Amino acid sequence: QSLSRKFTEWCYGPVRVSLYDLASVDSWEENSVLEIIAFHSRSPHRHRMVVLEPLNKLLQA
Amino acid sequence: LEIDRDSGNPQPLVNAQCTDEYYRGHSALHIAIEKRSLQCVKLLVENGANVHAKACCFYFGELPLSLAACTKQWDVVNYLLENPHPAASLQAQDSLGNTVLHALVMIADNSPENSALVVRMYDGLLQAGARLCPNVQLEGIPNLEGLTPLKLAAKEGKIEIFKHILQREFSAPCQSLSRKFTEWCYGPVRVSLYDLASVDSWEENSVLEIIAFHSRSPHRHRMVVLEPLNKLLQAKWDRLIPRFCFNFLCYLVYMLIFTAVAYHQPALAGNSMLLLGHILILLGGVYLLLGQLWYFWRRRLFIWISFMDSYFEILFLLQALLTVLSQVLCFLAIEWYLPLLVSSLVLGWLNLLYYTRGFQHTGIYSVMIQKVILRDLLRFLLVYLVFLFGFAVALVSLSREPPYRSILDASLELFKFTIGMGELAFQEQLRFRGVVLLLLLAYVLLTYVLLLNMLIALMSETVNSVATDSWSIWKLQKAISVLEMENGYWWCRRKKQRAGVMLTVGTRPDGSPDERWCFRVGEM
Amino acid sequence: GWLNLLYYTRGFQHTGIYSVMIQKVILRDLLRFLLVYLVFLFGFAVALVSLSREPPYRSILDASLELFKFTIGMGELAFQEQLRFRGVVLLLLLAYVLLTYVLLLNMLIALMSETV
Repeated sequence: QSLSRKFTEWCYGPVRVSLYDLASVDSWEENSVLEIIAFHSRSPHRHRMVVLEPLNKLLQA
Repeated sequence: LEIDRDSGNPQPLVNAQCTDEYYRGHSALHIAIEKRSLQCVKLLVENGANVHAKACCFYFGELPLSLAACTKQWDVVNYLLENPHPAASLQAQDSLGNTVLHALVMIADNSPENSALVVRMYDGLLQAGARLCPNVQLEGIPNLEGLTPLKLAAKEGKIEIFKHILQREFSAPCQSLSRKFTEWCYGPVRVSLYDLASVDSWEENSVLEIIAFHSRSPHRHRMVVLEPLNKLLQAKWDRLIPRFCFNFLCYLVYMLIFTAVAYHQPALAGNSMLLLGHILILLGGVYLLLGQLWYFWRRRLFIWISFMDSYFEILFLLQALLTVLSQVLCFLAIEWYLPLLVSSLVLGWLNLLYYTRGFQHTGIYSVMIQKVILRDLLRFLLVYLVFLFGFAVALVSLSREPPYRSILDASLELFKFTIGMGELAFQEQLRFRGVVLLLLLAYVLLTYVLLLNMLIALMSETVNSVATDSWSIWKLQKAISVLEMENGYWWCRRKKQRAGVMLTVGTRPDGSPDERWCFRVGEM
Repeated sequence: GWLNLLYYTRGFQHTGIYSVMIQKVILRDLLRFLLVYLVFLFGFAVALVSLSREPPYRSILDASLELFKFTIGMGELAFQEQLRFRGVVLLLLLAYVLLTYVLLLNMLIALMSETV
């Protein structure tokens, strides 16, 4: 099931210093998850979704 | 392991140092602990692996013992205690100087789950070393900046464990030699004695003296709310008032004088008392400016993020300097003096309301308000200003061919719409009248929606309310004052204030330690 | 006497409740407020009078009025180079305006929170 990879890994930490797989989220290649949610997405409330961690880390960066 | 052992190598593979910036010099031993493997760790030790190291991370663990603590495993710490045979002396400190305890406190978080376990292990390690050392000072070892682990708690803005470390219960077997900072006697319900040691408020820099100034803080407003503090505080206050209200009164008098000196000042009793007036002003002025000056000195020019609490200090200073400057240019007979003077006046009074700090309890809300409200109002005022400026140049430009002309003037005619003395009159005079009036109408609408926005905004801010957090905000607001009036005037009205504050002598000769010196609480 | 009358609301209507609870907290807070307002306005009064001390904007009471009318919004704020320190005078009363504003705001929210 780690071939599916679950979009996660971990190493070199007492508490979970983790690696994330930015694949369809890669923000350049074609239209990213970000690029979707940003514009194309219709939404009752999109304001929530960018609050997700693997995003806002990237974003702030 | 037996293989590397058999190699008889100069440095076994445990002497390996992990690379910098992530875990610097971190042992495979440290890695083992990180992996939470008891057995193989016990073996590494049995392999002759060593304690003293540098691991860097964000869990500093320079004493692997401390690493274990961070991982929250007793078995392993007791294993250090036993294994191989020796222990890791807690008395040992790291490059930061931070002892294991200090470390615990460092990592001590808000999260009351994690916080709780940390407490458990903290007291546990306390009694451990106290049962094993058994006699030496486990606490009181200066950190990098010299700090008791408690002091360290303060500066680091630690909270829950501060509560714990403050109010403790140890007692048996010898754990009452640690004393847990508590006792009890002569009550149906717990009439208790407290040990004010590093909290003593005079000796060196007390826990109070730390939290007051030196402490950086997300929120310090909480910490003074702790019982063994605020009892002391309130006491000190009761103790301290008459001097306070006196000082107040003096100030007030001074203002009266200042005022009269201004008002009865002509376009230039009698000339005698006139010169008296000016001189008296000069005396007050020099006094204050001195006072507040060495106040800053005493702060070593400490970077004031305390602005929120400290603005009054500044206002005094600024006032003072303006006053004396005024009289300077009085004697020198400079053109502009009375403007500076009266500025110092108006400001002076406005400064007064400082002494509300003590008298009334709605002062609390006045301040909490003062904080958030001033922040939000600044943010607001900038934008207001800017676009009004835009409209200013607009109107002036269209007017540029009676006179509605002067930019400043135009901006006034436009400002008076926000205090509602404004105009809005239409006249075909201008010949683009249509657009001009249309424009300022846009202005009106716009500044309105703006004020509305602000009003609601800050309204929401206090809608979400921590309530008695404000109460506490007031409490410490008062505390700073008390700690300041703690010592005299190095404006040298009275330069030396005594260290005359102190605590009751302790009644406790438990075991080999024969005494303490402490404080009294009650009931509950 | 008339102002006394509304006592007999005590009985008739049930929103009298909120009128009173209000009456309690609101009066307390408003007093606390009114003192401070008063005091610093007084400060500004002597300021303006002093700078005016060389038509007549002179009488202290009068000056304080011309300054009070800014809180019910009939106030002035007019600039004139007449005074010759005009710059600072107007600058000053402007400070006044700003200040009394932030004050009322403070109060408004304060008691608002109280009933929140």
